[PDB]
Amino acid sequence: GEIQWMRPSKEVGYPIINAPSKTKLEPSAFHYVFEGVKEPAVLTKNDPRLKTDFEEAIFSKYVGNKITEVDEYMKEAVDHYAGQLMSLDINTEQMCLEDAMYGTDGLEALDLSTSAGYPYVAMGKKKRDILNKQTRDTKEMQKLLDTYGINLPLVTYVKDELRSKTKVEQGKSRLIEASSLNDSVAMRMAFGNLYAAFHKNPGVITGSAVGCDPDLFWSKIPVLMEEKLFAFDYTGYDASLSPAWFEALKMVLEKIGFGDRVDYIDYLNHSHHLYKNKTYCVKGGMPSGCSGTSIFNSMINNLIIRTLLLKTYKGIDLDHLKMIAYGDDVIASYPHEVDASLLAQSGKDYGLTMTPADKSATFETVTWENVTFLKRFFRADEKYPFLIHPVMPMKEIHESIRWTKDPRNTQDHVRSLCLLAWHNGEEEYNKFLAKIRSVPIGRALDLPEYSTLYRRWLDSF
RNA sequence: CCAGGUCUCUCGUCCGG
RNA sequence: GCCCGGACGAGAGA
Ligand SMILES: [Zn+2]
Repeated sequence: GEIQWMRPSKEVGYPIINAPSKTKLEPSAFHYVFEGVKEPAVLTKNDPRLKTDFEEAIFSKYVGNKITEVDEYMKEAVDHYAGQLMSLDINTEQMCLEDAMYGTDGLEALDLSTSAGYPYVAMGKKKRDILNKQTRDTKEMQKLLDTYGINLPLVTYVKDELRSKTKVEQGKSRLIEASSLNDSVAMRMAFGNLYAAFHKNPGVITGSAVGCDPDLFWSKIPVLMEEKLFAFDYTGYDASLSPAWFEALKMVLEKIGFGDRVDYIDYLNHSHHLYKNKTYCVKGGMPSGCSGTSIFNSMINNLIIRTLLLKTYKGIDLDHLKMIAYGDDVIASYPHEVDASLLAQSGKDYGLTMTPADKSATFETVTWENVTFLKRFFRADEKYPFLIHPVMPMKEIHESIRWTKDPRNTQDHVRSLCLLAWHNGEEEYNKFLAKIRSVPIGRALDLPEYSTLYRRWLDSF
């Protein structure tokens, strides 16, 4: 992606939208019980912690575009992935306005608790004003579509979230692009049946994990994988996606029968944004805050990996690639070992910056022991070897527990961390509780015991 | 007094069949 | 007891 121009939106007709400047994150009752290095991200330029210019930092992600042409390997990747999706029999029809707004089998309603975006946000208009889940009233929405159309500008906000130390000093705050309610609805009418088919079929056919529940899905994954794992990280995945990758995406869409809506992807490519007193325009790339980005990113990952294997290994048989992506995250396999250092090499030629998995300094063999997906490791149950624990390391959980956005949520927050934590084993878990229970508020909390959780997990199969 | 996207999963609360 | 569903809130993950 690349910025094409900035300029006081006042000089191009667009309103000024100002985001809050204060973090909602505050130290927990557990802030000193557990160790941690993360702190709330920089939300403004006038932030003390900064050791470099903010706006330079937060926009520096738009690294340019290597390719624009879909070459022979990408094309073969497209044909192969599309053929896979074809086996699912994806309903290619538009989704009616009512289901695109209110949800259907495999697709959740629009989120009524979030912003309606432009221009409703300058009009003080809210999703709740327009939508009614009880009546599923489409009349008002239809009128707003008629009135304001689609392809509206996105509103840029900095994400209020925890960030490591260097990322706070370095101003590496992440940006949110608030999609318009009109565009979310139009995207869902166009692609809802695609979204639903993905959500209903996490696994190696979709090559997507959207819709999976790790506690159960972790047991299916090793069985789905071929003998030899491989994996790697991308640096700035979304930003490094060149136009060629979207064309390839539109090609997959045409092939599976959505050919008549591929213009939507184009719109996703040339986007206008409002940040405070300014307005910019980006050509290339796909705003994280648009409908479907999670699916599209995962689909592109599938293309990317097929492409690199074709380029790197002559005569590789894609039918024996088994991979599952969640956006840019991925666990992949092949009956014979594939070298991620060699894949990362070929990736350069497509504008992809690939590095060893899990921030390793070097590319090393990926094994069931070091492999991670969705931040969780894979560990067979001691008692029942076929049942696999998604193991999230405690470090992450300790970071989370040290902060709250509203202490009235402490119980739910800590309970939820517990459901993540216990997979580390009874000993690590019981220590977690002891530490929680080492302060009075922790002793007022109702927390599940290991054996209750373990039994619940066994029973869930 | 509010403000801050798209999704998935899960848990909790409340309410139902 | 066990299923199935809804509304709202939260957490994590991408
Ligand atoms: Zn433009």
